Amino acid sequence: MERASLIQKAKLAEQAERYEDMAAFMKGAVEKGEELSCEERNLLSVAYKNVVGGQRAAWRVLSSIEQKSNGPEVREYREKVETELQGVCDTVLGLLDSHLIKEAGDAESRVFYLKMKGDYYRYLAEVATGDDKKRIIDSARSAYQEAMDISKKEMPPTNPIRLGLALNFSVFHYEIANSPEEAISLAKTTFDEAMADLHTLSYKDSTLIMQLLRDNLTLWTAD
Amino acid sequence: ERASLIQKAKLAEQAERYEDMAAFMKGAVEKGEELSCEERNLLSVAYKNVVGGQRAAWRVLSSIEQKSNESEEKGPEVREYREKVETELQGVCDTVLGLLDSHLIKEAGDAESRVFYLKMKGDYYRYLAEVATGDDKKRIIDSARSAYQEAMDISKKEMPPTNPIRLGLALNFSVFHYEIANSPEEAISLAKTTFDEAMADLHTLSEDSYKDSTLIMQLLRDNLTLWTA
Repeated sequence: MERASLIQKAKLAEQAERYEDMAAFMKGAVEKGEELSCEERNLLSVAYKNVVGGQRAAWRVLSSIEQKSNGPEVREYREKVETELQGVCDTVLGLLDSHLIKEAGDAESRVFYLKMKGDYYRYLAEVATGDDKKRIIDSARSAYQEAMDISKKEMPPTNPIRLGLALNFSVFHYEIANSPEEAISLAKTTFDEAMADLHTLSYKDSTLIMQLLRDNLTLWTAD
Repeated sequence: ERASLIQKAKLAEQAERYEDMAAFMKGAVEKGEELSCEERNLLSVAYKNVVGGQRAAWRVLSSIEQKSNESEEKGPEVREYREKVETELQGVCDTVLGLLDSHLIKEAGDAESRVFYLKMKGDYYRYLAEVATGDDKKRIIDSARSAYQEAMDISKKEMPPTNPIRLGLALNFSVFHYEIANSPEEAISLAKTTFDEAMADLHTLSEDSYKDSTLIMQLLRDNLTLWTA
């Protein structure tokens, strides 16, 4: 297909909740070498976000049913799923590295993709062992921090993508870097700063995200 | 080791990996040894899900594509993707129908299993019908009907009217009558008849039996109500 038939099919796949098909088309569209529009950028994220999501919950369940045990079929199936999963993260990371991350000028685009690279290194960190864990945590952090730097420098505290970044970086703090106080701090600040500037917005976008921030706040700053 | 396959199928269930689960179960069954009651369900559940979500995709695309009746026309894209999903669904169904023919359907032994697998054959033809152009469609609808009818005959003779398998069969068969076969009277008659004969025998069922029978009965009466309004 040409670059436009992939992109509407991906949109059809989305409607159909055929999320791996969606990812397949989105990967193909990106490999036609041309910059992604803003909504196309969101199709790519949604595609892989959903594929990996199912793999992560599968892995989470299989790991639960393993740490107790305390036969081999469990470890094996966990390993099959880990491998599929990493397979998928490596594929997004390769796609980010080779076509997306900086054939860019926009503060938004550079931040979107870096947020994504933070995200998919983070998924890999959850599954990692212990140097190539330390190593991918480091990478995720670097990806997120650099997106954080740019977005502070160049975007408003209500920008939906900047909020998504803070949201996720604060989840990384809490869940990956065992840094609860950094996570609660980052979530609080981000909420408060976005709240302060809400009146200026055409914004259910920012608002939706603000809620997930608070939700996390509630869960974390709590017994 | 089928022991391993069955094990990973149960693992795949918990983790909601239904392709996998259905693959483990396709394996197990291909070892040639019969399938216990629980393993019957793992097979059923595994494929129920792969198909069901494939059905859902197809319905979404069939709807988009079926209008497209002229804000249009991103036409080529839509039709081809529906057809891709189609062949894919059709392959799963055939795989299930294959398993049934090439291993699972038998003369033997147990009556609950024979009815179960012939009920499954009918369900999976039925899924194929929902998607079919025909005749070839009047053709697959027949095959659904024949399978269901072979299960019906067996359960009527070899099972009591309250049986959860016999009831689920009657239930599905009656839905197939109304939804697919354009035989709403057959559907109603069968659903009422099934429900009443269960009801009249419910009294002879021990404490630890009826919650299952009665739950399907509630689904039979529901449909009856809906098919009268």
